[PDB]
Amino acid sequence: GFPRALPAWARPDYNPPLVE
Repeated sequence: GFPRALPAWARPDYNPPLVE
């Protein structure tokens, strides 16, 4: 983990958008 730039996908409690 770096101090600069923080992704959204970079959160274990957050899942990516999927369509089934």
